Amino acid sequence: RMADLSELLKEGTKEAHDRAENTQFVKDFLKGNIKKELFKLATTALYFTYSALEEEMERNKDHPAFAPLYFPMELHRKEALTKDMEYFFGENWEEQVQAPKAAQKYVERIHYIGQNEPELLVAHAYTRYMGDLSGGQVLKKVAQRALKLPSTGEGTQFYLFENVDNAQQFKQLYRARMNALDLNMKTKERIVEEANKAFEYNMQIFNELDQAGS
Amino acid sequence: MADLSELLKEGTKEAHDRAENTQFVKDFLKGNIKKELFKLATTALYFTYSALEEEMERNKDHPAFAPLYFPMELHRKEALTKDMEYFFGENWEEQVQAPKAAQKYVERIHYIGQNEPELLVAHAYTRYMGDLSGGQVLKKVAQRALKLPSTGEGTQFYLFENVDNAQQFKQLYRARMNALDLNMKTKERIVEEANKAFEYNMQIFNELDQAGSTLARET
Ligand code: HEM
Ligand code: HEM
Repeated sequence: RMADLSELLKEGTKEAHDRAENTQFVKDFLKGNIKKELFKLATTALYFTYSALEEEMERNKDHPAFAPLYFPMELHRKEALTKDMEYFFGENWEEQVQAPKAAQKYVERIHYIGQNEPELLVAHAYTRYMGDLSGGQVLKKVAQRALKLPSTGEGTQFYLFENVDNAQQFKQLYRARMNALDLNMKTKERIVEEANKAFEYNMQIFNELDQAGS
Repeated sequence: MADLSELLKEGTKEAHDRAENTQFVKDFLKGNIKKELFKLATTALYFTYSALEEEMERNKDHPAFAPLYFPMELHRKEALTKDMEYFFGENWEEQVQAPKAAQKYVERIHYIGQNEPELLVAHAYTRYMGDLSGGQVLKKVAQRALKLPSTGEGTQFYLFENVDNAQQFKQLYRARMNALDLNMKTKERIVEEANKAFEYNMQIFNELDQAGSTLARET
């Protein structure tokens, strides 16, 4: 069974995941070292890639190689980030935004795959959403304590999946479906290789956010 | 359209242009640097090269990198492992940690070698093709400035005791990179990262500059 797309991807992106857990921006975040301005930008970055990613998934919502993975009800974060961008920046937020150069590359790549290698879109949904379902609960608590944020969710409506009531088993439904997709082994390897690229896109954002400290 | 060996130089223009001009560098070519800082730098080198060297070892048989594998002539690990002996002592391995501006550049080198090997050449050309140019001087320069053995003791990093003529070897290297067959934006990409690689060094330089000041601001 270690031949399932979800199995391949896990073993296939292990090294990249380790780099992510240990990247200085992530460790300094978890310790509560990141202040508000670097949090407002972290969110800003998050917004783009997820808005872009969701518009792109919104595009192939009925594609044979992505159809099931489509889950606007349970996953999409744009409605959440938006409310979060409203809390920190305010309704005016829109007329202020500016993405980390890396976030830009990230998005452009989310668009390329958007019409060129569509059978690899799952690599971007996987990397981002699945991670979100694994430790979002913890990140929410760290963010609230360091920035003195309300427990009622203000500013963090992003780290919470209102429509998902059980992350653990939820991701299983996702793995069961990722594997169900009609895919040849040749492409899967391209998917795994694409998930790894995706982590690096996040690695680059994490890298740019750190320097932002100075 | 053209040889990759020139697209890099022409392409990274601003990189090696915004490189000969970095406080840490100007403060180096001459002789004003504080031993304990030179030790920070050497540490950065150890972790950067250990990573870059493993990735090339991994991609040695990769058609997109094989022609640029020169372990016995270009590698610096063994050497650096020694230039860290003289400075940090013996059991320094368990004490010294990879500085942050270096850990970034590092984590990246493991990505490339593992996921985008056709770009490993960019990092190789960024450091090695660089080390070979004007290395001997650096040793001596740091020796007299830090009261170190002229011979090179403690800094065998700047000396490749396995390469005869430097200009001849590098000219050799350029011909090897050009023989590589790839796409077009592939060269553009390779160059993009050589610049990306430079910045990585930049972050590492002043990261030391400010670190050396935090060593001066105290007195
Ligand atoms: C300190 C930081 C992080 C920690 C401690 C962490 C921890 C974990 C843990 C324990 C799991 C395993 C859950 C399971 O398999 O059921 C997981 C899964 C996941 N994480 Fe992370 N993670 C971190 C950062 C990230 C980042 C930065 C990304 C990518 C941007 C990421 C992407 C994922 C993905 C895709 C999964 C699902 C793997 C799978 O089940 O196939 N994680 N993470
Ligand atoms: C310490 C200050 C520096 C000085 C004075 C300096 C000087 C030079 C000189 C004169 C050359 C010879 C040109 C040739 O190869 O024909 C050269 C080449 C080179 N240097 Fe620098 N350099 C410096 C810093 C750097 C830095 C920070 C890097 C970046 C890692 C670097 C990377 C290179 C590379 C890649 C080459 C090969 C160029 C070629 O293709 O010919 N150098 N450098």
